[PDB]
Amino acid sequence: CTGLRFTDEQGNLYFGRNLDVGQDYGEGVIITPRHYPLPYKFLDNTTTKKAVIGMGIVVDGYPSYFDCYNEDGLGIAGLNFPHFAKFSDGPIDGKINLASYEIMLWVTQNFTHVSEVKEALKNVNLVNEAINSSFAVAPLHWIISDSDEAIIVEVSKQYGMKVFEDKLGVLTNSPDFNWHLTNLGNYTGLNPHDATAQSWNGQKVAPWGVGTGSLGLPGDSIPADRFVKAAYLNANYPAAKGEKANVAKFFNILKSVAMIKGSVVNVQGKDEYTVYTACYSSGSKTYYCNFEDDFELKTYKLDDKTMNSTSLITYHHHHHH
Amino acid sequence: CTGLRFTDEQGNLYFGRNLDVGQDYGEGVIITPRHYPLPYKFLDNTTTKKAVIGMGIVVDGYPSYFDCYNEDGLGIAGLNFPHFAKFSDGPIDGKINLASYEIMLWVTQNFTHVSEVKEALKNVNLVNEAINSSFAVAPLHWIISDSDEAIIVEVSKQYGMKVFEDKLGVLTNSPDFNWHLTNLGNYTGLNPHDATAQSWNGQKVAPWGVGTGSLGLPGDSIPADRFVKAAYLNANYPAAKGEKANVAKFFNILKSVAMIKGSVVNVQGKDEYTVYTACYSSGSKTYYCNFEDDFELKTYKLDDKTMNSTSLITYHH
Amino acid sequence: CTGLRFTDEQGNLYFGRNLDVGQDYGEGVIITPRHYPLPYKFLDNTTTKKAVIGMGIVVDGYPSYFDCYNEDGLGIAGLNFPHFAKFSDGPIDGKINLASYEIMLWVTQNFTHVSEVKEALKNVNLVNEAINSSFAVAPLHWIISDSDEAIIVEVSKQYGMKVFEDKLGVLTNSPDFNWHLTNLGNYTGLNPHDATAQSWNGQKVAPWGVGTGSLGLPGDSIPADRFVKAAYLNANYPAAKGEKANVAKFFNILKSVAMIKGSVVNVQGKDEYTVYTACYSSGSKTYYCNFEDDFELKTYKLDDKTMNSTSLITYHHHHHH
Amino acid sequence: CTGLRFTDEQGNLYFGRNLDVGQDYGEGVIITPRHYPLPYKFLDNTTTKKAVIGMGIVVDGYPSYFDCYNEDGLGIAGLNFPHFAKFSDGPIDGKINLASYEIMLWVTQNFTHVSEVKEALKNVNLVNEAINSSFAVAPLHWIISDSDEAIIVEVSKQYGMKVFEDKLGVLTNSPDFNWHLTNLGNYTGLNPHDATAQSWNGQKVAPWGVGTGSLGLPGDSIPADRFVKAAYLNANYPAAKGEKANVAKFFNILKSVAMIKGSVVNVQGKDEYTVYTACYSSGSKTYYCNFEDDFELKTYKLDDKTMNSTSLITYHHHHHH
Repeated sequence: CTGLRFTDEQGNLYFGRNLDVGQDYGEGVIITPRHYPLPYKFLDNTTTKKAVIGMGIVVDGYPSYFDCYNEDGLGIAGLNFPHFAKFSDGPIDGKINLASYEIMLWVTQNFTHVSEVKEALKNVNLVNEAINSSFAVAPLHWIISDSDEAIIVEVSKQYGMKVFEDKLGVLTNSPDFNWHLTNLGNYTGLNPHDATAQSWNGQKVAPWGVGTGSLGLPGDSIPADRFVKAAYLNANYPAAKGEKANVAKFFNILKSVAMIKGSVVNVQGKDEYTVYTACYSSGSKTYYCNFEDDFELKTYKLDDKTMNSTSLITYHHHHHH
Repeated sequence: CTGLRFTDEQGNLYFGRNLDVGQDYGEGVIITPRHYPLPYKFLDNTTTKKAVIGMGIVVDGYPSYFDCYNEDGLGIAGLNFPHFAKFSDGPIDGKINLASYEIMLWVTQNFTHVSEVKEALKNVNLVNEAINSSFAVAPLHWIISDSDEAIIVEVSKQYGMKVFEDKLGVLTNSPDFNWHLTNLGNYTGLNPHDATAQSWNGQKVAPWGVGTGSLGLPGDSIPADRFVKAAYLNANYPAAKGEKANVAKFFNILKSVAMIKGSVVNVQGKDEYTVYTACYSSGSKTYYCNFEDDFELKTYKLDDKTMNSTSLITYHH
Repeated sequence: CTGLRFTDEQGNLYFGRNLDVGQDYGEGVIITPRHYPLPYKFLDNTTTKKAVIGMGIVVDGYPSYFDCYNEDGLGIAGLNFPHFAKFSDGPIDGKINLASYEIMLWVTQNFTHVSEVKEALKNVNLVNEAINSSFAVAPLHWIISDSDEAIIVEVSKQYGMKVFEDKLGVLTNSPDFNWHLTNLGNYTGLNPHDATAQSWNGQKVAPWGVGTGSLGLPGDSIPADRFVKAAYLNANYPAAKGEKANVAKFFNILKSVAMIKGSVVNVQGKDEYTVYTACYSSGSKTYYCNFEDDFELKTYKLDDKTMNSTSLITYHHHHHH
Repeated sequence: CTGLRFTDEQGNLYFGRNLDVGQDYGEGVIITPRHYPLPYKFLDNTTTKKAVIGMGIVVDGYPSYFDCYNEDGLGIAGLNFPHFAKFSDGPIDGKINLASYEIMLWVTQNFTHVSEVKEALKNVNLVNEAINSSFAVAPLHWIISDSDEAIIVEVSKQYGMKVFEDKLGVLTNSPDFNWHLTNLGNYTGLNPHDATAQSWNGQKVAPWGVGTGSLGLPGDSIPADRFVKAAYLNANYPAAKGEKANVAKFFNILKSVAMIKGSVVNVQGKDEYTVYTACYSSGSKTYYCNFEDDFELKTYKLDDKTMNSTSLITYHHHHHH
């Protein structure tokens, strides 16, 4: 997975992710409206206060999101974090206890600013509890963003719960976020500016085409390598103006770091690849997506009809693997 | 630039390119209909016999294509080939003489199969002659493809005119095609299969996520590096079924190797990037494209109306 | 800097380092004998109880070692750890307080086994105090080894004092040791075994020469990259038999990862390069070394004459930069 | 294999190679004296015009060199060139015909300057014939150097006989020399100067250590990769003064690009590695070498006693594999 966020000069947020998986989930766009039942495994049951859009599955009427965004412009994406994610065996008294899947709606229902999320997370404990006994707990970490800032949330055996500022605007997979941030110092030799003709011991040596300054940028799908490239692209991509250009910029970056079908075969023998790329535009309350086998940009919107539905609105399910 | 071609299991061709440039050409989709006037600098002027679609600019009523495709499913893309491309100073008696820009319509107007093109090229001489005094001659090389095979055409000071089979289905920029083919042998260590946990002197070392077998795959935009990655992705992407899935596969590969705005600044100080990605589907006669600043997939079609137009038709972006 | 240790099948230790620097030190081999004055900033002054050999400089009769090894087979090398090393502003009551430079002789004078060092370090505090006001405090971390095991010692603002088992046998420079260990998982695609001929879409693609399995092994001098390469070479270098073959194996690995003069210019404008490579062989009590401008392998030995000297034995000083 | 040549400011040549192989040869230093029998397959037999030193084997009194250097300062090294090298089926009328193994002594016996070698090579034909029927024909290419210049000689099925100027001072293995020269343009992003602290989307990103400018320099043993690295190191290594410093500079570069034992296993299951590194110093008429299992720098010299011997002079044979 790769998560990405950035804004335009007007404070409009473009935020979303590639989902990179090696099996089917039947994922689809879900709109969760206001006043919808919101049970919790450890907290009091309540109802939704905000409409939410994103991609996920529905289990017994509960929308379990891979990534989702509220009508106020605050979103969250859960990305794979294997060999690292570790949640508590049971709830911890005194904490706000959430089964790990519940963080998606807890963040998007209760807050409009990442600043509020950061403060509340100081007393949150994530529990190794699945939606029901027929599912396994997904090893995930999260990127959360509004138009002002983004944070990363990781819970591990090594470090416990950590919350990091994410000025880079990106996230991938394992290992932990500080490891990846530290890794960027090893790529400071990257330069967008092309090299020029040189003399190596008197032998003329000159570029054959543009791009020579980024020698060493990795193009494989190892999470550390996609992190470096996504951070580098986001750091150097100029500001875009308008909805079309910012959505395009977003898909340009995420499609650059997509995991391409056939290029990764896991130890189980299955293809791992980017099954979808999705972008939420806070300015237009529109969720854009395309899929590995259908490149058409589909759009889904939070509006006065969808936000006030009495039922979940579910769209066509995408199948693969 | 990156050119790409592949077919499905039913013989439908998907063929197109990224255009990676550092200036605006004011390009758009041009449909050249049948019976349109077609001048030649060194041949008898004539008219088009086949309709053609693609991306380019119109210069004094001449459609100058970056890449274009005829109604019979034969196409050609011209990609930058600096420090290498060299064409004749003037026409050479006894040869079919073409100004280099004229190869685009010469190929798409006179042939339906690459086999015919390969034979006719044996007596073609490309000439260093611009469309008019107001334009420079573009240093280009070409990929030409139908549903059966693709060829690469390069004319260089170093090697003269060369025509290669292109089983890999890809082309980028300089150096020459044989140089790139030879480079692939240095990347035989790439493997789509993930690595497994290991012991380094007793220290457990294990992957943190998937993708470990492709360690060393380059992700920068140097032409040699886009060539390796595009070739590797095309070699390992399984067959796709149907128009939607094949167009998506095509765009998945080309967007992976796109040159991203802001990540390349040339020595003249300008950003170089993938301004558009375009795919021609021979089976639907449809040219798909999106642009750096508009990701929506746009479609333009050779149909009985557009193919029989009395005008050039252009669609702007 | 790159530190390296390994043993043969008879328990003989080969341990040493490349010193990679950008300024002159006039360094040379120093034998510190038994019964030599040993002052401490925060402990009772004493005398040496064990003879030590290594490379260093002499400051008012105090031998300050870059790396050193005692007559009982226990050694330590201090390697640069910039942007990370952090020692306490002053001594801490109740701790064994050592100015950071004092760890070299504290370790080699008081112990013969790493197991003892590990236990004693539980109550050690390293202080940011130079040998005198005319010297800066070097930001260092250390590898310590006997014939049974090696440890890494790092003290940082990020993590405080950490002591790691170093099964890999290597150490370089920043960042911290756990970061480098974690980085190795990103290089699991490396394989000593050569690739074979392949078909890419029907195009024959075959190796042009041997070595194809290690595609992606980095050859620059960034510390993370030398760590990966040194760890990989040591992991795959077979056992060697006898003194000459083990010393050669050692120099083969370290010279492979040397920082080559002219290839690195630091931001202060100075060339940084491997000024020397050195190996202590515990089995022969011999320190082997060569230098960037003199490749001859020189030997210096702890014996009954040198170990019982009344004076420091200082061999020729090596000037550079 | 990697070949390297450079000079000091006084016109003294340092020229030699790493021998990287996957089988035993029992190689050793051989001095071929003046007036020694010199048979040719396709030319009249003669005697040696001058003394030569280098590394090789002796076959029925014929010294067959991996690399060799005459007393007048001209040398040649034969390096593996598989999948390319192709010599003629039998001699060709009107040419100076040499079995490919005969070029080593043909060049070093008949010439002092590369300019004269190049002119003579215009009528030379290399023949696919072994020293006797018990040996295969080695698929070699050659680097030839004096103090003024170096050339590469390649005879391939792809290109026929080609002679290239070698300002870079290096040679490795396949593919052909022009391919490698062309490859260097793809590495123009390399810069000895370290990067500086940067801001990636407002996130401070700074080097952890020196060497960041050479991001992307490959460290594996694929021939193209050793060629890039060897060329880059030679291009940037400053001038050295005197015999010791220049010999050290030479060994520093070649040991940096050595093929390390255990890190390359060929498809036949055998280790490929640098069995020796050797350097001829024209100014001292001395051949320096060390070996994978004996790092001592040994010296062998062309002098009044060795150049005038009535018999071939051989030194100890080095076995491996």
